[PDB]
Amino acid sequence: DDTLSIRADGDIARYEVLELADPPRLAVDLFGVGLATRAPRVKSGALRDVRVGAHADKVRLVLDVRGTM
Repeated sequence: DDTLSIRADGDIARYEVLELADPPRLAVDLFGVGLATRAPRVKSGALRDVRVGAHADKVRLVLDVRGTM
């Protein structure tokens, strides 16, 4: 209730975090990562929900929110 913690364990990482609105979202981009089946352990950290993808970079994690953070 005080705060939800999202933990990503790996060798890296360079990251960037930013916000989006309509709907309110928090987005993290991780570099030096290729998307993998372990991405599902990500379900632990939603966020109304969490979606993850990649575009020949660079993985993007998107957290829809239930309240301003």
